[PDB]
Amino acid sequence: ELLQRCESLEKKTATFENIVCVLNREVERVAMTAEACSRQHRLDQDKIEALSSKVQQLERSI
Amino acid sequence: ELLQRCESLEKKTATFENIVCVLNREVERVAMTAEACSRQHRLDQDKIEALSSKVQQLERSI
Amino acid sequence: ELLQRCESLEKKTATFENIVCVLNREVERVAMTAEACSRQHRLDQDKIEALSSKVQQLERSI
Repeated sequence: ELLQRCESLEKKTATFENIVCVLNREVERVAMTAEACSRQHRLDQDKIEALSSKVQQLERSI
Repeated sequence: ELLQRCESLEKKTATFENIVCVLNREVERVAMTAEACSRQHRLDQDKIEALSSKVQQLERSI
Repeated sequence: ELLQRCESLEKKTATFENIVCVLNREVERVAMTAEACSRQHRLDQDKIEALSSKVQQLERSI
């Protein structure tokens, strides 16, 4: 049993080196896309307020 | 003690695999949520621009 | 054999779990982040709809 039970544990642990390399790669990339939206949400929240202050004057002068 | 240490590893090894399968599906899922966000800003990247000049036009006309 | 072969398995898996546990933390931080950057994309959607109708008026006047 043992020699077989460690041989399939070390075979399984061999596979995990690249499983974890993948999982990390994946998350790195999702830490990126979600970093972008957090920046592009401030680009759509400030430029949307700034033109709100503009129409506020255009309709005021009418 | 070797049999126990071996048992402890098969254990700790199977919890680890599941943990990664959960993490992987959860990433698959987040990447989706970040791609829907990119599919939301595209409509604004447009909407913002369209009203960025339409107000500039109603600003020159005055 | 089993002598070192088991301590080396003890070390490779100890390592791999801290890895998964740090990656784990990062997935949750990102998922929570990308829920908010998305939650707030609906209100941003409301806010830019409110202004899309004012112009429809300003362009009607002029």
